[PDB]
Amino acid sequence: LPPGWEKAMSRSSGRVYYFNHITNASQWERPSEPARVRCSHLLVKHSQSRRPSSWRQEKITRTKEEALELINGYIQKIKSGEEDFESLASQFSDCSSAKARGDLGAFSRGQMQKPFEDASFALRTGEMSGPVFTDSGIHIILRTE
Ligand SMILES: O=C(O)c1[nH]c(-c2ccccc2)nc1C(=O)N1CCOCC1
Repeated sequence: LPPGWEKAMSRSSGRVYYFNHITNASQWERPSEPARVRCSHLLVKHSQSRRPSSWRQEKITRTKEEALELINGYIQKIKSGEEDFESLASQFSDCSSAKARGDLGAFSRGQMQKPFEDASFALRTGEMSGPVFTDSGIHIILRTE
């Protein structure tokens, strides 16, 4: 296994999978570092969010737990193909980058919140993370470059 990835067995099914404790990604197939990466993300804020407010909603009042149900929905609908990242990010992200289909351009290490950044650098190009928590809210990162 490449570093960060823990083999695990599936609770409900008994299909052995893989889990990245950095990205929070889960995937079935076996898995297998640059100055800059490019990612978009879909942020869902909550009441304990550093800034509990977005373009979507003046005061955010959902709880972290509700934030997480929202994200898990998004993550499922994307994974199944029944929406795409950019579409959902456009309608539903609480970051001002929603209008750019979540996209944030390239950045290197040192620029972001460190969980977003560690999750951002652990993804291969094209991979979406699982829920990633920072002081802003919970994120779905897709590294594009
Ligand atoms: O309102 C926003 O538009 C927002 N967007 C993001 C964000 C977070 C990570 C990467 C790109 C953007 N954080 C925020 C946010 O809450 N901030 C900025 C910092 O975290 C504390 C307050």
